Amino acid sequence: NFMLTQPHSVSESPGKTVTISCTGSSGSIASNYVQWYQQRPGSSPTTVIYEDNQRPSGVPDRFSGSIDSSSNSASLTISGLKTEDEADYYCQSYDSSNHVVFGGGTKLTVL
Repeated sequence: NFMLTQPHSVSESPGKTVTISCTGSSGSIASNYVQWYQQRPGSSPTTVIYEDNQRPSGVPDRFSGSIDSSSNSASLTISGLKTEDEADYYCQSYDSSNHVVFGGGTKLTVL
């Protein structure tokens, strides 16, 4: 079996940071690359980070993905949060068979 576990819903006030933790149910989340996605209302999904190692040049650098082999979970650190964040987040991972995987997702609500 291979799946990810994240928060059902979370909120954060402006000025503060946003933390997205995605737990892997199977093996170390560091044995595979992890990607991040965001789903804005009425809009389509967009990749925020890639291979948890960096992000495409030109995309804002207010996001940061991190992988914890020890804790067997992933944790992204975001800076300068704003309503432009109010949206649904998505996590993805790869299995040994090099197969893309998806997580439950997370609803970020900004007030």
